[PDB]
Amino acid sequence: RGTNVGRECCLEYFKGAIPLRKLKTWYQTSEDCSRDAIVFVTVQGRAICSDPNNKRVKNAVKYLQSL
Amino acid sequence: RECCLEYFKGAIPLRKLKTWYQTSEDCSRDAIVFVTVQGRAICSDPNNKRVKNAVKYLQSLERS
Repeated sequence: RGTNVGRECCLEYFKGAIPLRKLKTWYQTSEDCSRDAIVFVTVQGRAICSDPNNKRVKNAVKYLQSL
Repeated sequence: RECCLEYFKGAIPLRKLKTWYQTSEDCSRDAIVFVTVQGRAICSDPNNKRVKNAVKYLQSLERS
């Protein structure tokens, strides 16, 4: 509701190859967080903080959206 | 490398929930993170009974 209550922010980005087959969904974190971030959630329930400006991140979002 | 700034307070209707995950590294607060149908995340108290019930709903929805 525009507040920190219940807010998740990405302190730092995951570095490394996005495991494309393991991705289940994604969301974009609050615009009020310091970092702009896309969080991927894997099928096994891992979370991956990612930079929305990155080519490979944008490709992984497009993939998920295509399904 | 994600942080829950503070746990959510209040009810989240089950129909608004899409999925969940839990991280346990420092600053996570070991929070249960609910991803809503509207595409937001609500990080929540893992010891709260309502939070537990929502995760149980989501798990049961998956496996049927």
